[PDB]
Amino acid sequence: DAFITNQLRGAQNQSSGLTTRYEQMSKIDNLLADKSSSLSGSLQSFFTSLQTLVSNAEDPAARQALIGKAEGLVNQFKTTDQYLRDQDKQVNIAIGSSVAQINNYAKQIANLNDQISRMTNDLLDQRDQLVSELNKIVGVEVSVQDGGTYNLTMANGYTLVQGSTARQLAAVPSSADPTRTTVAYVDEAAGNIEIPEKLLNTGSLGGLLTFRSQDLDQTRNTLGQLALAFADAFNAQHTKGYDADGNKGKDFFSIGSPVVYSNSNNADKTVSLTAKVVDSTKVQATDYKIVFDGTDWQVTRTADNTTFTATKDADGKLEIDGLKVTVGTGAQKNDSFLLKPVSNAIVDMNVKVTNEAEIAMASESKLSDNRNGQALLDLQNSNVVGGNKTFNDAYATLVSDVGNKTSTLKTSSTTQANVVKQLYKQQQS
Repeated sequence: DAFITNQLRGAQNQSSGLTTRYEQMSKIDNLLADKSSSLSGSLQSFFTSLQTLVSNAEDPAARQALIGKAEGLVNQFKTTDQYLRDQDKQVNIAIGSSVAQINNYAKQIANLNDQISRMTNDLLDQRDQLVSELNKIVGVEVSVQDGGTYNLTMANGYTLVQGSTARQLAAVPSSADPTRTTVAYVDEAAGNIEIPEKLLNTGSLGGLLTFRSQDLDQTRNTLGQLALAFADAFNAQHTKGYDADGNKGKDFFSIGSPVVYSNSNNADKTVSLTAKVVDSTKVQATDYKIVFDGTDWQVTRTADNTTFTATKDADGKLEIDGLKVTVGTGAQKNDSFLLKPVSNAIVDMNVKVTNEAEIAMASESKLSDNRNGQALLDLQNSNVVGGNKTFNDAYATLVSDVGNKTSTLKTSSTTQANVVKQLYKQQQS
């Protein structure tokens, strides 16, 4: 029977995690499966309108339609990204709610431990039920002391319940990222001690953490990379053309720039890094943990965990996947920084060419010629996203990848939920 309860608890914990991640991932899936919004469609519409234009580069109506489609493309990028941003905010709130529930359960369990210790059937049951509900949120190991009192210990060793004593966790901004809520344990003297997420990868809390870092962040970076690569390559080409009044074409799109967060554990909080894109086709869909080891800068890509020592250019700027990172002065050993090259790409994206006449369809100044227009339409068949995918290939793959990860989690979660029901039955009888 003891073994039975344990196995059941283990399975509920696993199930809570899978189910949470499946649920959150299904939101990303549904957002992307909708063809009535697909960036593939907004992109095709943009390119179709562009092909229409390439045929009669002089037609102001066709020029104006292109602008309309450029606006819709950017608006579709922004709509999708903002939904992902709203989901991130919900994850952060859910983390806080999880911590509050955990704290609550822990105090309840400690008080029950106390009541029980004084009598020493229903209190034993009430405690067991509370323990199982807590273990659904975050994994805890039960141990019992003489007198029959329960200890509840987390994977990192934090004693959430020590007989009559309950301890608490706290939802706090992560040290690496001020916009990110994470979890800490509470030391009486030192305050909040952050727990690395890898140690909270159990239960619904672990499902939220895993979804955010492995699914949500990556979706946002892949979408961001696409918008960036598209914006920069279209702009680069547009500016080599000449508009209807014979003037040099200008940047057609605005795009958000890289952002870098200085770890709050750093020696001097005023030390910052900045990053700028210098080759959009080498920009990756990842963030970067960059650590100054006293001599060199060690970089770890969040997307694939690959690492490397950064080389510096003549100016002493770090050279990272199509970016240059300015470090300045003040860096101490073990100082850490989180570079996000594309996460704000979309929120600051906009159409700069408002005037139908300002579209640069010509290769030569009129001072008809649709050569540059054809160069822009050819971008559709070019591998400018990460150096190896076209715009269409990059979105399609994201859609596909999310869809597949979703279906798989659906299977795992249904299976695990069934395991829970089967074990519970075998327990009741």
